[PDB]
Amino acid sequence: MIIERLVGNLRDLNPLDFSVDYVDLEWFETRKKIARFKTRQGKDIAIRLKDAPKLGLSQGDILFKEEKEIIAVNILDSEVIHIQAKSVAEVAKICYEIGNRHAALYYGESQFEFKTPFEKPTLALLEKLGVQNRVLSSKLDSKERLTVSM
Amino acid sequence: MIIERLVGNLRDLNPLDFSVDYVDLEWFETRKKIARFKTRQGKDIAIRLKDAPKLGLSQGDILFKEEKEIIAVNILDSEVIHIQAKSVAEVAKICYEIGNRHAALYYGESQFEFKTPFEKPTLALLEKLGVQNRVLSSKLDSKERLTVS
Ligand SMILES: [Cl-]
Repeated sequence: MIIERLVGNLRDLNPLDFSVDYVDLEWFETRKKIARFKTRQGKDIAIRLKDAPKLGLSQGDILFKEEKEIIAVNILDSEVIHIQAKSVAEVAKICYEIGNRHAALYYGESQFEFKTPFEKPTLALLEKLGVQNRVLSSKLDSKERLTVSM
Repeated sequence: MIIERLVGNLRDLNPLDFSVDYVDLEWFETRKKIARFKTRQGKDIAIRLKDAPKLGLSQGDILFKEEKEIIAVNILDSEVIHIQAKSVAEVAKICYEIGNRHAALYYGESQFEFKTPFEKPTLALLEKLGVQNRVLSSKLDSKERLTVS
């Protein structure tokens, strides 16, 4: 089946009212408009999206919704550097240095927290700046991404 | 003789018996240790700075101080984009986008204000981000500069 339009996002509804099948996406594939998947329940599903969200596909974005069945997007965990800034000035320094390296950056759960894909030089940079950071397996959700130019 | 050492800053001086001649620098000429200038009064000077401030010369830095004559730095006012963030999330976006373009960035007067030299590309980019911005004539003082690494 080939889907051409998203139908919103699981946060807009009560998911327990529905059987939710997922398609698994890598964080770095979320900006694809044309792709094919096998859902976790083995359904053949493709996308050829006319107008995708500019941030890319987010967690819970709904590809298909009929009666009580949903096919929704899950973004796969990846190795992630989590950043804990301690001041507004630090937030500025960090984002500026990370932008200079052109590394992807995402907002974290709090206004002083950020996430970036694990890369050795990124790690080195933060350690160099003396910024508190953690390496974990986590989701890089498109809707949290800081835009390259948008 | 070649000026090899800074002699402090006007902020810390006692001026009663000191007339000041200025060297007028552009914001982009403050970082180099080696340079020559002509003072506002027409004096030729050359520097080759031993233990230069990391960020560069700043407003009021004293290059020469003898007889009772001082030569000190004035950074010329230039066309500057002033950015006023309204949230921490807005600071992060601003600084990340400017960083991405490798444009110069300076701390403003408050934790949410930031300055960058005016360039059309940077202004277009800030307008699209939807952040409060305006261009004024101001000084980009080296000590407010954010650095790379
Ligand atoms: Cl001036």
